[PDB]
Amino acid sequence: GRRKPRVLFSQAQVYELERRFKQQRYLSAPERDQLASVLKLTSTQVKIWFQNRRYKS
Amino acid sequence: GRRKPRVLFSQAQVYELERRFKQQRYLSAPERDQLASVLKLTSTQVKIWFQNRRYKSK
DNA sequence: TGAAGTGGGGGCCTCTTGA
DNA sequence: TCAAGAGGCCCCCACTTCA
Ligand SMILES: [Mg+2]
Repeated sequence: GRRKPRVLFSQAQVYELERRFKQQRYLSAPERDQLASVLKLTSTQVKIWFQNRRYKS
Repeated sequence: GRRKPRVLFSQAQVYELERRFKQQRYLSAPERDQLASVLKLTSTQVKIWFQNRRYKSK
């Protein structure tokens, strides 16, 4: 049936995620929530981005 | 069918567990493994004892 | 009695998918 | 492409269960 499409993170969102990754490979529960607010993404999305980022690297 | 029995912890083991609990309500994996080794219990039993002790503390 | 089971949070890691 | 699915394994709290 119809399903929700994956939406790519913008250049700005990716830049900030990367900028933060350069300072911390792992984020605590509070930090994820905060960054998710700054990026306008969900806590989970930030959590998974870091997870895939640690894996990719 | 027959299933493994629940074995109680000795007075000495519980005494040491209650001693550590008065020092820390929670333990890290290294702390849980070192205590398990000392008491002759697995790390899961220790983990589960602190979990239960906390619930009962409520 | 009281350690252990059930089940519902989250989490990290690892590999793979497919609009 | 690349965020997300999903198996494998961990810690926590609530609330029982029954040798
Ligand atoms: Mg796409």
